[PDB]
Amino acid sequence: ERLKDRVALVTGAASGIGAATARLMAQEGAFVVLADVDEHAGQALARELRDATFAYTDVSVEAQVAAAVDEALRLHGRLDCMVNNAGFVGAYGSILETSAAAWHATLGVLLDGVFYGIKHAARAMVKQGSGCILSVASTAGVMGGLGPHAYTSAKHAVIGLTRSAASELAPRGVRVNAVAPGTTSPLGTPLMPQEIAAALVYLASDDARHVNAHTLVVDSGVTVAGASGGAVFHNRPAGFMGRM
Amino acid sequence: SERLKDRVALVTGAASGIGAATARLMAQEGAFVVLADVDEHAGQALARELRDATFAYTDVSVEAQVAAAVDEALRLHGRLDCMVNNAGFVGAYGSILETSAAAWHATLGVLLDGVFYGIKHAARAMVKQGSGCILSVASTAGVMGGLGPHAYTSAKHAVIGLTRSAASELAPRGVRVNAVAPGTTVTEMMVQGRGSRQAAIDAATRASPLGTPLMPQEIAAALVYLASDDARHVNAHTLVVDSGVTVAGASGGAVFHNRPAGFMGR
Repeated sequence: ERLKDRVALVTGAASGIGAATARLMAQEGAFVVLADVDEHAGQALARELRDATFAYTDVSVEAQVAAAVDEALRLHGRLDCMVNNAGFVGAYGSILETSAAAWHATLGVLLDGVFYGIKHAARAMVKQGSGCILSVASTAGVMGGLGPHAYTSAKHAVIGLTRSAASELAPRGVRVNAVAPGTTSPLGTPLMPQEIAAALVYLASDDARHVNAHTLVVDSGVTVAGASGGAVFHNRPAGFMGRM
Repeated sequence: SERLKDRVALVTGAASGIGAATARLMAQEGAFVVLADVDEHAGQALARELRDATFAYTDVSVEAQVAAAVDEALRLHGRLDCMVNNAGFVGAYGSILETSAAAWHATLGVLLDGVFYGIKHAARAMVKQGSGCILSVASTAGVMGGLGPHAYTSAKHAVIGLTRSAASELAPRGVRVNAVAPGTTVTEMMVQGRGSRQAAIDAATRASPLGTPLMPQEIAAALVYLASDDARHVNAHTLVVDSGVTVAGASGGAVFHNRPAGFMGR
């Protein structure tokens, strides 16, 4: 029970990483406000979890993000943890043919939603003098070639906004961090949404009170330690090239 | 054209590969070049080829020899403007389970200790001048794992850290410290012999997302850029020359971009 009586708001909570995070935070003792556009699935999960409630929220619409934060405050009087999460990809294909409309629609969810979430959650938290704002980015936020163009730009932007927001909010007592799931392994076993949930709970816990502006990467080491490419150097009888 | 006119450069590993290409280009850009290497025949031959170049036998794993090469540059030319810590050297490879301490230490002696000695002694000459540029040839293996052997990768990461650390001391003294990170292939590392030149060109071709091979002259040009007055506010930087592999993926890893443009989601 690492989040006993904490109040968490999780966006995109009706499926994937968002649902796994709502479940795990509830299991860890939090009061969870589930925000999503899937009303039927969102309500079903709210019924399943103890003391959770659902709030229809399209994170591309600032007023709805503000209203979700406000509803969390109306129900519980405080907000301890904000999770900016979306199970969404958006525009794909060649940069030569990506329309401005597809570009803007993608950034509206993947970037504006994070900005609105940080803005309005921070408004609630700076009054408390405490709080944790967490965004589900992606390894496409740390390097290219791992996702579509708009996806990769938005996710890099989310890491930049995470770091920038942390620099304003840290002296106010508020931490801002991101988790970067892989686009999924060198370890041979599949990455599950529950593991991303567990990374978010770690970051929200008091254990992580000095983890700030950090991007916690969960990708089996692909972005910094490609295991296939290493084999030509490592998977060999130990030897020495050159003069001893 | 002549971006290093009458500047004095000391280039280690100068008798071949990147070091030789750098010595040639810096001489062409008007610099007085001291060529440092343990290959006497190749080193002396290159010194005879280049105008105003001289050879100075230098094993960079031995601090005293690095210091003596700097002193030789000062004795001959009265100043040192640019130091290039370069080694055409790989060392230990294969499984970490059976990598000996001796192989570990031999590798780091060349690839890391040699850079420390070069920064230390070049900086001693340069802080007196109030100017100078210290450059180290690292590698993409200094920026991430999976691109070279274990000792190589650790040493090259350490070189980038020492580059940044030294820059934080030496910047207010007027001395810049930077690194270049060429891409490499295992063929260039492993393949030696009489056809080794073309094998490395082939390997570099298939490895580049741009489809063309990285040549030593291009790293020489990156180093000359960093030593030039154009780069006087480029400091502690790692200039990566790898066709984008470390930050945009290996060749063929992003064919999904060529799918017909579409939109998925709400």
